[PDB]
Amino acid sequence: PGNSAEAWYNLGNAYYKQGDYDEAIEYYQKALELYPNNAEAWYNLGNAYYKQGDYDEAIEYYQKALELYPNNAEAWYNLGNAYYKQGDYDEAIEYYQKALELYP
Amino acid sequence: PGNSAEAWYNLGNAYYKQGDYDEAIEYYQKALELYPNNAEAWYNLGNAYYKQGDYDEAIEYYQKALELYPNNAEAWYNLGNAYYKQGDYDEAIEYYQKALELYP
Repeated sequence: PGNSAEAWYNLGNAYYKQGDYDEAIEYYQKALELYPNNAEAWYNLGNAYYKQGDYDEAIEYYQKALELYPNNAEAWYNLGNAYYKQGDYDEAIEYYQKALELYP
Repeated sequence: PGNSAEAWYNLGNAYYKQGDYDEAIEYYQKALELYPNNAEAWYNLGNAYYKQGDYDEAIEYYQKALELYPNNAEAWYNLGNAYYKQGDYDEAIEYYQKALELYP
């Protein structure tokens, strides 16, 4: 359409910035259909789900992001945050500590 | 003797690096006697106590460090660690989150 994975990813980001999380998700998913290994699309998808209060979904996507890009301190942080928002303090701490050991 | 707060602080650091925590503490304390507001001496004193397993002492010193130098992300982190090592997960998380919001 629609042949650059980056373009759909950029559009996801612009909707996300505007607070239109539903739209952002559909674009990120299109980026990932073209390019399933796009760690940055998995990550921002996680963020979009997090912002909606769907912490289970965010966790699953963050996990995929981190499998492909394990030096993303910010994603470790947000993974920690997602567990924190579920009341899983043990896991929040584990991932906060991982985020903090990647700095700088 | 012994008139540069920095010199005593540097010596504290060299002992600390060598694993001689007892000695490191005595030097940091001398730095602080000259210069009670030395945030970096309070901080590394905390570290020295932490390394000995005296987490209460480390916390108290980290607190002083952070009152004087609140943008020290690393000190927030180690404060979190000190509470973590005491099993106070609520406080560990609070300070981990503060450390992580100071990055970068």
